[PDB]
Amino acid sequence: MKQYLELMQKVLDEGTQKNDRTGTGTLSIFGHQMRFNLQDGFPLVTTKRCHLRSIIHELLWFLQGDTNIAYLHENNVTIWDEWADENGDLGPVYGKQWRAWPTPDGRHIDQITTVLNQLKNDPDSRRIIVSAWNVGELDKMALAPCHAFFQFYVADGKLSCQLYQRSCDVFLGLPFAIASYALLVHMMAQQCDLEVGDFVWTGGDTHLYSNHMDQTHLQLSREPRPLPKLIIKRKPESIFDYRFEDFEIEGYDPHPGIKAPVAI
Amino acid sequence: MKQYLELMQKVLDEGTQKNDRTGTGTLSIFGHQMRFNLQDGFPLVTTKRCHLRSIIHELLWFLQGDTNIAYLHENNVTIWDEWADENGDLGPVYGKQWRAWPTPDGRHIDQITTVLNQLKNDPDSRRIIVSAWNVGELDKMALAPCHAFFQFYVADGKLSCQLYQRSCDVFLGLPFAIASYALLVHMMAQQCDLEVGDFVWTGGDTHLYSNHMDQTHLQLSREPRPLPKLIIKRKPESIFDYRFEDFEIEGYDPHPGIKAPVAI
Repeated sequence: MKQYLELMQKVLDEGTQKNDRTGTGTLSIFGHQMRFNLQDGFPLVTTKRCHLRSIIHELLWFLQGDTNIAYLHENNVTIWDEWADENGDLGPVYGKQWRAWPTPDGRHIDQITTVLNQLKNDPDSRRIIVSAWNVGELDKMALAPCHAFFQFYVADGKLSCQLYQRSCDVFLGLPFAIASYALLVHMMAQQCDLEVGDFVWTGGDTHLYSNHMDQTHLQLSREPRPLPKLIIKRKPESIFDYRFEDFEIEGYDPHPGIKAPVAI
Repeated sequence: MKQYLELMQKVLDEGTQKNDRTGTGTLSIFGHQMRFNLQDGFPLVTTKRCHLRSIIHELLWFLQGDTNIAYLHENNVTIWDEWADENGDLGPVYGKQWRAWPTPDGRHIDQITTVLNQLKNDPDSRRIIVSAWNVGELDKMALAPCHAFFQFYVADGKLSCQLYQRSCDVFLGLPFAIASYALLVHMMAQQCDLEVGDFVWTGGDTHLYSNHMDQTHLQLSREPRPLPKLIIKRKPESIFDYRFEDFEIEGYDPHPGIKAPVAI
């Protein structure tokens, strides 16, 4: 993608040296915003081949309020194994906070149902937010939420969504964050009979790890290909009723995969 | 200011018509980011005269964990009177959430002390956030937080801060939001022996109320004046020990005040 390759160059040209939590160096810029009109095509990176199946299985896990690695494992998805303990528990991360924010008075708040109720009944709200940054439970979480917070917006039957991402690995982590949330705008939109608007990504500490320089330099050598088209085959009874088989990406012809290694 | 007048023009040229909660019309854009290098001068609007004393008395009230209008009233500040009930209670708004986020297990978390401890002891953290968007207490708040969330960042001894503002009235409310947080970056910085970096403002629903058109058009007629300089006379024992008398703005020569009326 263009907005994305523009950011990569930016972290290289403008980024300061800064360190990882007692680890690797980074080139760090703070605060950046990109916009994706989702009507122009689905924002899956074409400059390295990304695989959507992990993304999908992860989102449907989140919407189930699920926080144990069992679902992912039953479908060979291994992207949260690192964080899990022996029992597969990740603590009260995303899925638990999206579907059951614990109140001090004993309730569990379903932020995803609230959000659909708002988009359906009060589409002009400025409060259509869902949040994962619960300060009360940050000590129990496997890691603190990267995609801390997001907000929905409705103007002219188009639904947009802004995500704030407190920490971003531009190389590995950002193609995945964009495809995951952009998918959710499409599912949300379908459920509310709204057209898709814009995905706006806003980040805090946006970085490139020092040992991904070669791989970035290679990705910047590639001209972006046309964005693919996301088709959803079925209209489920609700947002908690979508299946992996429901989505297909048409016309995705990326350049090859690039791997990027991490220190331990 | 320039970044600001650029936004005003933008909401006028690009904004869609949208409505207020059962009220006035707005010209609405979604998602915008401006940057202020605080080393270049304090970001107080020079195109309409803004008065800093309300701003200051409000910030020091927030840092006391205080949520009742009594402090403000003892100093003639009347900007939260609208929202207060008979007893002067505003509910668990900003001050209560900054200094005593209630956990489900009975604790009250001081996000402002956490943040100083992080800037002092782990300045390279990507988690230096304080948040007012507690989902559990949104039903009790006089209104839901506009300045929902903010994050601190440290690179080269410069402290920066990004604020996310979910809803923005560009004319009335935005000069005040910038001066209030920018002041806090300076106090924070002083407490941690750090230089001031950048204030990055990010907004969600950014708007101009329909009946402020004349007044916007007048503000856009003015060339911006040089930014003033904020001097803090004293170095308190802690962030909860600053006084109104501690600040002075040097060299502020604004154009005249513009009033902007609101419907009820």
